[PDB]
Amino acid sequence: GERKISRIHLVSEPSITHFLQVSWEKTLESGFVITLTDGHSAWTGTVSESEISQEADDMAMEKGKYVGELRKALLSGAGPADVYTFNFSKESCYFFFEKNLKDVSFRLGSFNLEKVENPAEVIRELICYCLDTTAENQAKNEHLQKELEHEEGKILRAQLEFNQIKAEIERKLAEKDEEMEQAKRNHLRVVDSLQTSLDA
Amino acid sequence: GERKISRIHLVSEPSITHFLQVSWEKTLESGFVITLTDGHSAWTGTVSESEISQEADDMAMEKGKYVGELRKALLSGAGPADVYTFNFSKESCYFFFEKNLKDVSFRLGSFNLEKVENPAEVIRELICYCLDTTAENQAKNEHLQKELEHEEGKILRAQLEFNQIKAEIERKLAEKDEEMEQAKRNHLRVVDSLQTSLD
Repeated sequence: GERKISRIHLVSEPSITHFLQVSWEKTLESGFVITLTDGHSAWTGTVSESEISQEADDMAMEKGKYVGELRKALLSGAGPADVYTFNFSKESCYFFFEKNLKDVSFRLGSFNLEKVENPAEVIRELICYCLDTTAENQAKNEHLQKELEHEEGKILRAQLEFNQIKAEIERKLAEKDEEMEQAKRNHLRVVDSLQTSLDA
Repeated sequence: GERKISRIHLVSEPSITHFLQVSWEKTLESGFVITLTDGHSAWTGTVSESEISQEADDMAMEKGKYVGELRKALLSGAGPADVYTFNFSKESCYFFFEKNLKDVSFRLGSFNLEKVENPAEVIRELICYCLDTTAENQAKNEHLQKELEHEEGKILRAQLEFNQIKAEIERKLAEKDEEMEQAKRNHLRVVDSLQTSLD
């Protein structure tokens, strides 16, 4: 499975940072879990393939493009001119969000979150995922850095060796010219003998 | 400012993962802030250099080695067989940790932590820092993959260009051979012309 954790600011509580965790399998379009935490409580709702189709329809937007909009608002892919506002009432537990443009905002989704009974568990799992991902990446990055240095060396030595082989082969060019010069000189000797005989 | 967030399990609650957040500047030896959280409550204390020195002194341990054990236990660098356990009372807020060996334990250090009155703010700050760290490491992974790709390309390029340069020099070498040959034929004509011009 996959996830994305984002920092958002809620309209009703812009004072502070809420964390949004969206997890799914293979594609967002086949449904996803969305979790919201303020570091003390957490709210979780699932969103089904049907509910995504339904919101795409209730909006007169093509399903593909709409899923794109969800990727940009809830995950990544958001260009820098993309601005979203996020709303969540801790009373009704309705979560909705909008895309701000050059004219007005238009809503993109309305999901129902349910307050979870053990927030601390959810928060702990989130943090463990961050630390695990960080440790794996650090390990892979140190290894890649070993691969870079080794390649840097392989390059220097291969170049050295290539230039020695080239310097060796290009000498046989000089040797060929010296041979041809000696053969020419010898030919002139031969002809000279025959012509000295012929001029008498 | 430097930070380190580790996962630990308290002997008091083995089922639950707790987070030790240690923050300091330059070295632990100059003191540090330590924070413990279970994702709901948070407890914080500060340790001064004096307290660190006093700890090493009371243990009859050489200062630098004591600081090394603090690094192993609270941060990173713990060898494959180094075992540290952590004990914390939520009622008393007394926190200590021991080094465990085959056949003997010994206490390494104790702090009196104090329950913070807004844990959710501390936990949010901590999560923000982990999200930053993760995104930075992921970005560095992408960059490093691209840079390796590029260097491998350089190696391949040099090899294939060398191959082609070598084949070229060896076409020059055979060029000079066709030249040698037709010179031979000319030489034969000139000599046979003179030789019949004799007879």
